[PDB]
Amino acid sequence: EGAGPGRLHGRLGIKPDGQPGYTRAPSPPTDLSMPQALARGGGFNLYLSDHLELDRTAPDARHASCRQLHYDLSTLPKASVIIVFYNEPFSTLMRSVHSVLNGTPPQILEELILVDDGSTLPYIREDGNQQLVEYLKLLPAKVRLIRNEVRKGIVGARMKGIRASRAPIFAILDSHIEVSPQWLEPLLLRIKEDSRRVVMPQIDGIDAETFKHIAGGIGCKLGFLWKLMEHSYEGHQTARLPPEERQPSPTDFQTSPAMAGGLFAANKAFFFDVGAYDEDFQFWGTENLELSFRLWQCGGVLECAPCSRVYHIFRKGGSGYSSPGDSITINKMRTMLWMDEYADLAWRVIGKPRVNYRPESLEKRREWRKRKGCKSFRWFMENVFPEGDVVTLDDVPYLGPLRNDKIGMCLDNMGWASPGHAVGLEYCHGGDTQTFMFFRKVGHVMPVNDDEACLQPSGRLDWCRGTAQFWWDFTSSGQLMFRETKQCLSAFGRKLRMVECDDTDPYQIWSWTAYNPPDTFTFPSV
Ligand SMILES: O=c1ccn([C@@H]2O[C@H](COP(=O)(O)OP(=O)(O)O)[C@@H](O)[C@H]2O)c(=O)[nH]1
Ligand SMILES: [Mn+2]
Ligand SMILES: [Mn+2]
Repeated sequence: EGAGPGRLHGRLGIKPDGQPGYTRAPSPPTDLSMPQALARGGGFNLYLSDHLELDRTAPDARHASCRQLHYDLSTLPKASVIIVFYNEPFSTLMRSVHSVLNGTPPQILEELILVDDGSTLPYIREDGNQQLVEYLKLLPAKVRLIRNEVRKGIVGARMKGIRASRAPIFAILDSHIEVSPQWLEPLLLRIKEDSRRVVMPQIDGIDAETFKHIAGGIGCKLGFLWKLMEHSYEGHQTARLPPEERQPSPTDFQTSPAMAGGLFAANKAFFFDVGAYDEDFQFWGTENLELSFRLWQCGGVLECAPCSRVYHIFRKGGSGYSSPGDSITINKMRTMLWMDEYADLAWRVIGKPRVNYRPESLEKRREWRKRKGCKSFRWFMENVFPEGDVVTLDDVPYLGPLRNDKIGMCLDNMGWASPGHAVGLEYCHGGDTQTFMFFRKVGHVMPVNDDEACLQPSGRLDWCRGTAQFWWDFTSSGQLMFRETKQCLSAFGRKLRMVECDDTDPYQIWSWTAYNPPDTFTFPSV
């Protein structure tokens, strides 16, 4: 096999006749149209990917201080790397397998499980052309293939691989990645010291159009938006950390309230004891936040390892597969179980949806939660994510329409909660399009359906930032006063203009519904 640096599992993909079992493509056509190629490639430039080598060398994205560390590969526990895919192309999938095997010591790699989540591509189908399974015969025995007869989704595919894993630790990677050196050693050492740790590698990027390796700029810490999606700590949220954590060492392991992707390593025994995944989550979306919340509340710890780095092809100009439109909403309702009274806020932000969130199985998760002794979401916000803009629902004093009695009209986002457009004044009708909320920790006036969009003195919505350019004070007289200018907002003449503050001018007096949610969120009925 001839192993060594850069080929830790030997020379991969060689036939009996010493020639490669993968015929690689010529250089992409010179007249290629990137927008049309990105579409056909499910988000990546497939002409270029098929032309690149499966044994790609990648730059070492780690800080130089990560190379000064030593790992005794005989004391570390073995791990099972799990890659699940639905119609991932051959070149990107096999490049991932090659990267793992080339860059992972065999002492610490028990196996590499490939989970076909009901792929329909000919090169993967069991009734197909057999290209994949035939090429696997040219790879180490560690590489196994297991299939789901029907496509189950992220959670269904992940659980299949985890259940099939024989090692005490498993590591979940995507089917379109490349690793930096010594990516697994940091994870194993950290999980070895404490089995309750779920350790995430930090993600670098591979451009979808050019396939250049790109340094990841994402920090370690991740919060969440009330739209129920993870979000990196903003500058003003980092500023709220203890001084010793605002700028930690490149080598320090850092906790994170939330997980972004599904790239993490965990002790298999602990993973099942902490609830694994909720196997009634549908297809794609939000399982990372449900796991993040449950993990912390249930005794676990979520950490990121800046010295463990993996490259990831972020899609662009296309998508790799389909997903029902309601699967994302169901996954969000089920995640609200772990948010306790805060679910009322999240429920109003995503439009008060009424869907079949499998209530019968959700009550059983409610019982598992009480039987396990998991902690409240209040504890979560106060201890794991106290840097957020909303630690208690007291931090959202107002939620409802912003009405002006003089002209008899309320604020209206006019159809787009997405920022960049002007706000208007219209006859009040009570729909969510006229509902705004106030985050007092930052003075933000936002539409309830998008906590990333903030009112500005210009009368428009723009991307929220934790700065004085978006700070408002709602006075005891009902005025909307921009703090930087000390001017107040007026609805005079049906247009929105800033004017000298005067509590005697009725055109600048607003009413805003106080927000007094219940101590208990009761789910909507199906
Ligand atoms: O029904 C599905 C959807 C996705 N995946 C795989 O799960 C991983 C994560 O999906 P995706 O790449 O969409 O995640 P993201 O782009 O958000 O990181 C990928 O290897 C997908 O091919 C899968 O096995 N089954
Ligand atoms: Mn991915
Ligand atoms: Mn932000």
